[PDB]
Amino acid sequence: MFTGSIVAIVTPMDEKGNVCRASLKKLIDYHVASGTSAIVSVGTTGEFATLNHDEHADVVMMTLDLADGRIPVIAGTGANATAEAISLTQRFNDSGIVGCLTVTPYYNRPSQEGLYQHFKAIAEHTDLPQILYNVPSRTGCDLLPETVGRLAKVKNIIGIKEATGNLTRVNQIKELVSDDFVLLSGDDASALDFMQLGGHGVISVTANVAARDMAQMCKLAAEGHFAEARVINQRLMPLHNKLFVEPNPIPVKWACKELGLVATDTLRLPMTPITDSGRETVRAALKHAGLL
Amino acid sequence: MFTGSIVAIVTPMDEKGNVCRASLKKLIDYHVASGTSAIVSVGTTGEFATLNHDEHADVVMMTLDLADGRIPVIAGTGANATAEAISLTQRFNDSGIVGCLTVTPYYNRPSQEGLYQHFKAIAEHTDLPQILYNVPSRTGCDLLPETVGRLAKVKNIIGIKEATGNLTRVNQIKELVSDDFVLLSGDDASALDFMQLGGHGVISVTANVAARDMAQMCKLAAEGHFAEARVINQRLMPLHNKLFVEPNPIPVKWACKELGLVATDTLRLPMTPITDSGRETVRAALKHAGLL
Amino acid sequence: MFTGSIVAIVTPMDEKGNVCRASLKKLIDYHVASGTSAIVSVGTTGEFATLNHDEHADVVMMTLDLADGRIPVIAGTGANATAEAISLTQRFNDSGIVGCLTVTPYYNRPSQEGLYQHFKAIAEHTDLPQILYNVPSRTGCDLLPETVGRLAKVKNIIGIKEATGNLTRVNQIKELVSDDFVLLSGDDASALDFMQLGGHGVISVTANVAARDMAQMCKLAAEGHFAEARVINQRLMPLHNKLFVEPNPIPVKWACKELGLVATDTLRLPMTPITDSGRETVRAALKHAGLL
Amino acid sequence: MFTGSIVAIVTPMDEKGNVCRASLKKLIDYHVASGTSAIVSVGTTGEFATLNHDEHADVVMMTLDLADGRIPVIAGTGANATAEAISLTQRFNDSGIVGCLTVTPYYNRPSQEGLYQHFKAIAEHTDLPQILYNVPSRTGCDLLPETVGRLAKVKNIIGIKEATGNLTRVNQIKELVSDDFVLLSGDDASALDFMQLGGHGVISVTANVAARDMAQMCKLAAEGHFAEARVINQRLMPLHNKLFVEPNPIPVKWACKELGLVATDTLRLPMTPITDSGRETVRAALKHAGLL
Ligand SMILES: [K+]
Ligand SMILES: [K+]
Ligand SMILES: [K+]
Ligand SMILES: [K+]
Ligand SMILES: [K+]
Ligand SMILES: [K+]
Ligand SMILES: [K+]
Ligand SMILES: [K+]
Repeated sequence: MFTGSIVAIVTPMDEKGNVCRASLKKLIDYHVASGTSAIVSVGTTGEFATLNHDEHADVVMMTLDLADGRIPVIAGTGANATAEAISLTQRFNDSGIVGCLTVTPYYNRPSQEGLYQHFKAIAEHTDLPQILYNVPSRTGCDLLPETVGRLAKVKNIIGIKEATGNLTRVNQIKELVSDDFVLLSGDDASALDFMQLGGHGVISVTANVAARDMAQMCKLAAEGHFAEARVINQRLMPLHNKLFVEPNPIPVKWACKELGLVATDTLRLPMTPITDSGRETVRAALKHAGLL
Repeated sequence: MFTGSIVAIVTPMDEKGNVCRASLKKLIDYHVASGTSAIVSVGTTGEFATLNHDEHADVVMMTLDLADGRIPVIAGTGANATAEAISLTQRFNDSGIVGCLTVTPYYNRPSQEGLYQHFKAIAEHTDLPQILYNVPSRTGCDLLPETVGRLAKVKNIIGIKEATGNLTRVNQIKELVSDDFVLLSGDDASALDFMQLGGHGVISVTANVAARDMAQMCKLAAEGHFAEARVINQRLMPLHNKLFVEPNPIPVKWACKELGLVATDTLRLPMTPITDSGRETVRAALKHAGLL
Repeated sequence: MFTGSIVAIVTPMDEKGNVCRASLKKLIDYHVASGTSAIVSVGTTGEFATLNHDEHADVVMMTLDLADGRIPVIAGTGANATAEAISLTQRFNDSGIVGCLTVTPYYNRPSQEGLYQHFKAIAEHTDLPQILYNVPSRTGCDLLPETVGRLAKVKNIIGIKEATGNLTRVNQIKELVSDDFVLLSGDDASALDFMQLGGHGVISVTANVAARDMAQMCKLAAEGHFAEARVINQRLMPLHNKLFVEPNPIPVKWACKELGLVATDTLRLPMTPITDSGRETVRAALKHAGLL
Repeated sequence: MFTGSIVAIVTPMDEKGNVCRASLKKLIDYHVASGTSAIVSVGTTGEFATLNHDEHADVVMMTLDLADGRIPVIAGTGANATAEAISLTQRFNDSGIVGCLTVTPYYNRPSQEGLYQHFKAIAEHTDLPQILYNVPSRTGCDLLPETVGRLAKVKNIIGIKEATGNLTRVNQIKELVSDDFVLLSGDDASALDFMQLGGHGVISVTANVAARDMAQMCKLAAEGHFAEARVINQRLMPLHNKLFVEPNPIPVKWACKELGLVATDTLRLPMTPITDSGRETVRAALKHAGLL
């Protein structure tokens, strides 16, 4: 599944920074019960940056095992070296994942042609559906609509997670791709607007703690019921913003702890513990959403 | 050690994308003959993004072996996970390098507290001198002067490569740190200005192909001869700019090949070969500098 | 009328820079025949910057005389001194204009409270409907949704021309104002998207040369027929962009000349004649729109 | 004439918003006693935006009368219509001012060719020396070094007030103009850096309230005594920043009133009175500078 509310799930950790299977189970069960469409395993919110490839693969496999066929899993598989992205992708071939979420190379700032070659090469070497991921604020590059157009002609490049927050991208991309290419927001605060313009869903941070409301908002949006969806979005908007009051996923992990969904809010350096002021801000946003 | 013209050396490759020892030897000999002060091995221009940690270490070690004590070698040791940066640094402990160039975490956009903890932890696991490296256009994060001041209190944090191109940073940082903290430009086009404001040298892309001119410029700067230095700077300014006409190190590799310094201009994906228009632009800049 | 396609009309000039009544007549007749909703007289596109208040008033009065009740006229009345905006507004009281388009103060960068006091004072001293105008790229300030909310409580502040091109503003403003407050795009390239998100129309540059297609696009949008509207927008998109290839209204005045709607393309300094390359670009966009 | 510490003097007002002659006299006497090099009358800090051309001229003439030959006076003469800038400049021909400070057109965002024609036309209608003024945050346009070079060829275009805060501009401009073209900072916080790179002085906001310190800083800079100058700069740095805590000249007027230099801190809308929090911030900065 690549439409609706898709959660970019936290990778819950014990006090030593290792994956907590009991906490992950509790989250997966929460998502299955709350109508979430799919789980993105080891995306940005899942601390792809600080897991090594072996730990990253373990978390994906654990998520698949725990999901037990009840909800589709999409693995984060991006890298800034095209060889490394190919290598990682191969680890998930025949794993049970339904697709891959593959970020534009970060740090090395490739040209558009470089992005086109990168993603084309990755797609060539798997049969799994690829979802492109553009997030210039993190990577230093910006995958532009014209290049997305070129890449959407590759059979298994099936959609994009567009995280610029620049809503003009929706119809710039739509007009260059086929009707079956999936356009997904990667920016919770602008995601309803993104769907109202023609987007098909959201890969969401907020969904980690407001799964049912996100699932209903996206269904209403898909049906055209934008005023109804906006009521929900209004209750969630402080959370959409304040989950970024300190770097993601610091706030959302604390929120998950506060609700009891995970045992600890531990992250890996260079992510640090939430500040007291951030705890107060996040708490207030949770209460506005009706979650506490 | 850490003053004058420091080259961020290319990692020359064969056609297969692996290090070319004969080319590396030719470059290192060139920098020795030219008066380059030190070599940064596997920085940004050295393709740190696309070498694995083993390959990266092999290049550092080969570069030290070839330098043969004639020219000091600083290793790139950055990582966006603190654990990984500690592991990489540890590879070089007792190696012969004279210090490490450690970039702020990329992609995960840590807070200033996170940057402080990251670099403090790395410094605690080594005796080698650490040069911080701030390059927000690539990383998505900006190590601010206040935090540089905080880190400068750690015994073996001894300088910064400041690649914002924001010259106000020179005296902001200088006022918060001791007189022996080293300020180095990471932006060739502004570097002479940077030294004019108080900085101590440059970690340079341009020095790959204009080593003698860069070293002469920097010597003139250190002696307070800015007008003489500026004549050299004006001859090099088109190269300083046009070596970024396409993403670094695509142009500077091509230029090295054109000058006979390396055997091939091969890079690793997602870096792609220079375009015809790029060749013509860089060619013109080399001509303007008197190098061709 | 404050919904649909509203043209920010050129102020056509003879070779001496004085208003050409014959050309203005021809444009007004064109707009009446083409279904344009209203005319904004002496907006940005009408060279408000370079007419003095007397010439500005003359152009508004001439436009009203020529319109002859067949199409509503809205006057540009903004200023960067609140006294001057009040003064100008008074000149149009009982003129026959239906409302005023009042830009945020430019150059002096007032606070939000300063904008609130400015516009509140202007509204206080007229009975005419006021349309706020936010265009940060020109003015150096940005009238934020929270302040728009406060101002919409003033009886005769009835809407906003939102020219940031930042589409998140539509629903940020909508949720703070009553259902009868008019949200109008001031950015042609994003205007259909702006209407799709809840906007009511556009105050348009493109409409000066594509009046019928703009009028139909906005009607289709108002009816919810966005796919049909987008077909039109696709044919117009090169014009939406290339009418800004050189500073507005340089391109649109040349376009109006080329179509025969005005006798000369003259502007006032510091606007200069269109370049040959700009003529070629604009011509190509006109042909894409089917206008030549 | 055009070196050292030049004050962009406030236009002190009574409670009605009209010039206060007794206050203006007190300020001018202060600048004479302090060693200020020249006074810019009705620049940005002087509320050029909210004075009409008659009122503006009255203030310039009163300032010259009060200066009584003791201190040179430069008039603000900018306008965003070329005709209006020529008319304003003509008011001062044969007045006794020593030159004009002429800002790039604001709001209408002319091209570089337009900027060239604007300033060339203004220069042709006067014998007075012209200082260009670039302040893109306020105007929406950026007079680039190449164009400054082109204009510097006009006999009576003799310098620039560079208020970008982009210190690379100093040597970019200096390389394109003659040795006697004057480079002045328009950004107090970077001005000492600006002089360190080659600039000749500053047109300052801070000098309204720290005149003696500013003049001493600038003298030390001209003599090459940067470290001594920097101690003064460090004492003033909070004022350099916090005089923009609210929009200029709201804080600097308040500060003048607090110091007994002016009778009232009144400004014209859309500038509003300083907030309580602003008073506390500016108070603290004045204390840090040793002025209170
Ligand atoms: K990593
Ligand atoms: K395939
Ligand atoms: K496809
Ligand atoms: K230290
Ligand atoms: K004007
Ligand atoms: K009223
Ligand atoms: K109202
Ligand atoms: K000159």
